[PDB]
Amino acid sequence: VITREMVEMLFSDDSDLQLATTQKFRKLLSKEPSPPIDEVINTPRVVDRFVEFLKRNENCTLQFEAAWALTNIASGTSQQTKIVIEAGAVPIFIELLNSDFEDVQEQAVWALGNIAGDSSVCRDYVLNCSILNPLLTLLTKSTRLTMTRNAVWALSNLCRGKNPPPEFAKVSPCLPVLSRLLFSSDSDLLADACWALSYLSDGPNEKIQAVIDSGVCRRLVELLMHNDYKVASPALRAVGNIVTGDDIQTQVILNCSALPCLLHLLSSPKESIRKEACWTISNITAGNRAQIQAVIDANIFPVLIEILQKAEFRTRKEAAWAITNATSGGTPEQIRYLVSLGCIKPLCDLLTVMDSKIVQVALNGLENILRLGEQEGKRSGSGVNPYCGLIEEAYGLDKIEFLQSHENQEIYQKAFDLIEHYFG
Repeated sequence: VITREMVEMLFSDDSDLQLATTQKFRKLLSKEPSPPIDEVINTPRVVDRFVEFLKRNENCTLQFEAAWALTNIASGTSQQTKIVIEAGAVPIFIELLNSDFEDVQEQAVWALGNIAGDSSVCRDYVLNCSILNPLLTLLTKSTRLTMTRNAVWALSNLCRGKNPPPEFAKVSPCLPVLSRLLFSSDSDLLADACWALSYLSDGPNEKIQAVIDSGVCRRLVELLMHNDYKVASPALRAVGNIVTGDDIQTQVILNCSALPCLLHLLSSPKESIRKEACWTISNITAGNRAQIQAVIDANIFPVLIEILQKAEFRTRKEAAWAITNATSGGTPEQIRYLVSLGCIKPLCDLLTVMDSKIVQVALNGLENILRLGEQEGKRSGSGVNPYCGLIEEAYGLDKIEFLQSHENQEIYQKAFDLIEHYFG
């Protein structure tokens, strides 16, 4: 507990007792798992007193201890970080980034990171205090690995968030620094940078173009094969987000030789990586016919069909999305190739699952295949849809019929349309 002597000494006038009491507060606040944050911040003027000590540029130890206590306070709930923010500490921490004491600089970086990572509200508060430029200047002139780690972590926190997202113009001046950071060897640095890039690349294609222009694609594709999962996972997220852009932006990643790496990742021992790789490939196959041809020539679709009929439902949903996108924008010959691999049966087997989204994707895929079957039957003049009999051999016709009683309107309206147009 905080003693009445502690409070009296914190507000004393002798720097010695001030430092001793601030150190006592910091040590109590650094206690886990239940720090006494509420008791401290509920003591009136104590947080204000720490923020006042932050301005004691003559005492390096008092500055450092007060900054550390405020960091511990900011490591709690949002309402406990609000007290640090409302005391006016963010502008002081951003000016302490240029302190002559390296300890104070690192502690201020850690505090601003904690504050920025509490919520999107605190993130935008810190950004609107003009932190990016001082932070980027400190990150380029750092002589401590731990300080660079903390600074990159705080930068990532400044870039994270989608509800709401940060104003891109306030976080995009950092994309040059992250591109250079991707060339380091520290796994923590690479991981935080990849997370920042994954969030900066999640959005409209203009943000993706900004990320591409920084020249990060080759390095991210290389990091896809990183041994440390904490680095490969965010890198795969970033690549998958990038391949959601137009066909040129996706072609950049494809030219970074990403399809072979994605193929290897499809055989990962972790279902999360397999799901994310399937999702990336589905974004790719949603592109033009050249990128679908690239996925074909990469020998990826056989593995996707295996996944479609053996993996977990979360991964099979993405594999089905990949196959269906391929059938949607592919040529008759490419879809003939997909059918020759035996995709109709694993797609029909998914019409009986509880996830209505998987059912809808499978239905759309079968619909595309049947549409091209009808077109080819027209060209032949025989009226023979060659792929109708294949859906019959899969015992999928009665599955489509059963889907007319589904609760989802999209599914049961799509099930009636198929039976009416193709199965007459």
